[PDB]
Amino acid sequence: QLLFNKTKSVEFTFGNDTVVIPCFVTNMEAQNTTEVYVKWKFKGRDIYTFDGALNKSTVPTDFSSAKIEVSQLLKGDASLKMDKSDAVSHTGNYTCEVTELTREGETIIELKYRV
Amino acid sequence: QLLFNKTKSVEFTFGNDTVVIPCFVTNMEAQNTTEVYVKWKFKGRDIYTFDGALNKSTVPTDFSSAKIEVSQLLKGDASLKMDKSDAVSHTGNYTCEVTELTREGETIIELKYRV
Ligand SMILES: *[C@@H]1O[C@H](CO)[C@@H](O)[C@H](O)[C@H]1NC(C)=O
Ligand SMILES: *[C@@H]1O[C@H](CO)[C@@H](O)[C@H](O)[C@H]1NC(C)=O
Ligand SMILES: *[C@@H]1O[C@H](CO)[C@@H](O)[C@H](O)[C@H]1NC(C)=O
Ligand SMILES: *[C@@H]1O[C@H](CO)[C@@H](O)[C@H](O)[C@H]1NC(C)=O
Ligand SMILES: *[C@@H]1O[C@H](CO)[C@@H](O)[C@H](O)[C@H]1NC(C)=O
Ligand SMILES: *[C@@H]1O[C@H](CO)[C@@H](O)[C@H](O)[C@H]1NC(C)=O
Ligand SMILES: [Mg+2]
Repeated sequence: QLLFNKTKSVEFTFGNDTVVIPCFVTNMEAQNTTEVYVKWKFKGRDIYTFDGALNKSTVPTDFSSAKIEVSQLLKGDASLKMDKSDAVSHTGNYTCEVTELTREGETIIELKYRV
Repeated sequence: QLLFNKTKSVEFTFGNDTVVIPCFVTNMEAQNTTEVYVKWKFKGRDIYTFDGALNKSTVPTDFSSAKIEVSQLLKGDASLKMDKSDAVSHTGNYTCEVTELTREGETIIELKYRV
């Protein structure tokens, strides 16, 4: 149910020292990163994950420069940054997946009848 | 992770034509009731549920009058209202359970290189 400001593609040349792959959720609700999860995929593997429960990011060695700016996630910006080496060696189709996890709670009230 | 403005118990007398059992979530995030689920339990059974995704409420016949005001739910007010006849036969501990459903989405961007 999260909605995106979509972009078909972006382009870089040998002049780019670094690249940004845009990803913007337009209907974020999370007030804290604790229930946000972000996954970037490339050719069907996870090349970046942010686990908001842990406030930690995991990257594979072949995408060692991949990062998001966690300070922007609550605005719905999940944009992927990386160095040109990683960009050049991984041109093609990227998937940006964002999740806001379930939240629940309960409370107990006793209903009393007085006479 | 949902938090409540709690009340240990609420009293009613013969004068109450209807009864209100308070339930107030203090940290709601949902912007649409389609994402919210409410379950009121009494003695180990579900005596009222609202499935926000379906915009539908279910009650057992022994709580036929039981309801919430859906218009108040995004404020975190999941308070249960019933007739005195349904209340007087069912004194004791009520549990109010509120859930804000997970939300996910994905988008694809091609990173293209230009010579
Ligand atoms: C590469 O650099 C140009 C020059 O500013 C910029 O417009 C473009 O967005 C960059 N490409 C990417 C994919 O970051
Ligand atoms: C990326 O996806 C598009 C279709 O969405 C496809 O036409 C294109 O060939 C893909 N790019 C690569 C490098 O496979
Ligand atoms: C019963 O009525 C009184 C006064 O009208 C009110 O203060 C009280 O909250 C009511 N009790 C319930 C359980 O609704
Ligand atoms: C809430 O979300 C649903 C699903 O997108 C939509 O149909 C509905 O119009 C929205 N607004 C209200 C007031 O229910
Ligand atoms: C659920 O019912 C309410 C009636 O107050 C309506 O406003 C809302 O649009 C309905 N939810 C939908 C269509 O998702
Ligand atoms: C409701 O719960 C409390 C637990 O704090 C318990 O002391 C009490 O006996 C329960 N009331 C009824 C009517 O079973
Ligand atoms: Mg949520």
